[PDB]
Amino acid sequence: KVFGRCELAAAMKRHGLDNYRGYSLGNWVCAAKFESNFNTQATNRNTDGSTDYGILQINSRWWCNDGRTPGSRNLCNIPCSALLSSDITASVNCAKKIVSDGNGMNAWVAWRNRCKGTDVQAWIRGCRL
Ligand code: NA
Repeated sequence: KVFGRCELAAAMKRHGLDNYRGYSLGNWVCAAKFESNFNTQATNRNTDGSTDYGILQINSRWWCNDGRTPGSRNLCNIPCSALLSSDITASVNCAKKIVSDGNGMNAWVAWRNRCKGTDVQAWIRGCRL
């Protein structure tokens, strides 16, 4: 599923991401825009052989099981395929564990490089929330 901007903001708010660990909703929408262009089916292969999945490009190295990432963990206790669902529950619940890991949203290199320090509230401008 490719979300609309405000559609995804509303889904992320309903799933409790707005100000989760102090990160306003615009931060999460911004991160999803640059990770996946709001496409739940986005996948990307990393140099190390791990794969990133879903709207927030969650990595198989630590967070999900894909059966093809040697020596990896599954700390969200999910198949990586659940992160591709039209239902964002699995991506949101796993993102809450990641952002709680110590480095906040710096876990998402695209958030650090494209969202951090910017006017992220622009991403939820105009939305009914
Ligand atoms: Na894994």
